[PDB]
Amino acid sequence: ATGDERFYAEHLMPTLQGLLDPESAHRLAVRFTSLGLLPRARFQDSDMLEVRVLGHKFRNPVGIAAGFDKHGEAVDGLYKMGFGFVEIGSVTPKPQEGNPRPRVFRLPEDQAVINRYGFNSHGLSVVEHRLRARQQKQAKLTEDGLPLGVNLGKNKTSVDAAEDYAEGVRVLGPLADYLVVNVSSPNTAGLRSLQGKAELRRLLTKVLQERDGLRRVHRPAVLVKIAPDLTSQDKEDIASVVKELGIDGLIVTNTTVSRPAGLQGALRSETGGLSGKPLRDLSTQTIREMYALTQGRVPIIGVGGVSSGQDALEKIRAGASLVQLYTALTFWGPPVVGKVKRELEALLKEQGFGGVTDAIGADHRR
Ligand SMILES: Cc1cc2nc3c(=O)[nH]c(=O)nc-3n(C[C@H](O)[C@H](O)[C@H](O)COP(=O)(O)O)c2cc1C
Ligand SMILES: Cc1cc(NC(=O)c2c(O)nn3ccccc23)c(C(C)C)cc1Oc1ccncc1
Ligand SMILES: O=C(O)c1cc(=O)[nH]c(=O)[nH]1
Repeated sequence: ATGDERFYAEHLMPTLQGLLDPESAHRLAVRFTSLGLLPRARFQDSDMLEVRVLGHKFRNPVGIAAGFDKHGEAVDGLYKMGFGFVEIGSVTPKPQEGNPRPRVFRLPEDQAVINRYGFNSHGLSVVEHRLRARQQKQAKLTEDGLPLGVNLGKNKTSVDAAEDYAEGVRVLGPLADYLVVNVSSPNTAGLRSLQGKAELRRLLTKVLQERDGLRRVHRPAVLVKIAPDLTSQDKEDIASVVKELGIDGLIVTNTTVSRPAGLQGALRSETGGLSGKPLRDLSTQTIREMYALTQGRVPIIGVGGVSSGQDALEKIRAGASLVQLYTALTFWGPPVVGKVKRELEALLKEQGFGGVTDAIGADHRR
């Protein structure tokens, strides 16, 4: 309800965030979500929100982005809050602790977060066993239109980046509906340089060879997640490699190392990736560019600063088939998920679209 949204947004979450620093709050949220405990959200998804892409049906196009459930501990609880799909990770091959604390910062006056977690990860083996313990349950959820994505990273000290990603394909590929090759974290030395043309072609050739070697019912789609901070040359190169190799999709975008003019939060000059509202339109414009460079033929998951139905529809009209959110959940709590879906349905009807599918890329056809 708007009453439930208001209680969370004006009383419960402001109070808890005043008592808990963001990393402690994040850990408590994941732990609590994993317990189930809470009933499924009220909103009932209508037919016009269904999307068929990446070889799967999505009951609604609003997902939880990577980095909230880094280790696969709260998947079922996230479906209960109404997300149409869940992405876990990033997961590294070996366990690692990430950067020293403090490493997460809130910018309440900007509705933004800065983080430098550094790929803290339980590692592939632990996550593999966690997902195996619910693998058949996930198979039924996927069949019912609730797919699962797994986001892969690399270890800090690894010498061969491509072998780190290949290991992730072999270990978690068989448990995923789609895999994400995350070459865009700002918080690992040298990672984003994997976005260049030659490095990217060789890396993605190896990743796709590994994927194709899996048995057919265990063969996921493969997407690449890119930064919002790329040059025009970088974007044309990514688009060329994606089409050359047959990559299945793109996730647009990760956090930004830029600091837009106008930020007010005291913590705006901390090192790390910036998320939330100051990222929104930079991400939407990157979606627009990548859709055009790929001729509308490559599915895009749009992410960055989504907290309303209007935010979601703007990314869909720019070229996204699905959207994700994270930072808005940390400020407004679970009710934001139903709010986005309710507003999106109303806007689709007001703008004369028969459903989400009809609106994908519509800005490009004006
Ligand atoms: C605290 C935090 C941790 C994140 N960790 C990851 C990660 O491990 N892997 C990844 O691909 N993206 C990660 N992200 C990026 C989000 O998936 C998303 O791309 C970005 O935050 C923009 O969406 P938002 O504005 O709705 O938060 C993280 C973001 C935040 C805020
Ligand atoms: C959904 C949610 C999230 C959060 N908090 C965070 O996840 C959080 C934060 O506050 N800052 N932050 C910065 C970077 C990354 C994450 C975060 C909290 C805190 C305030 C306790 C409560 C939540 O309510 C729930 C959870 C589970 N079941 C029902 C209701
Ligand atoms: O530090 C991380 O783990 C991290 C942060 C972020 O914003 N994006 C990402 O891919 N990783």
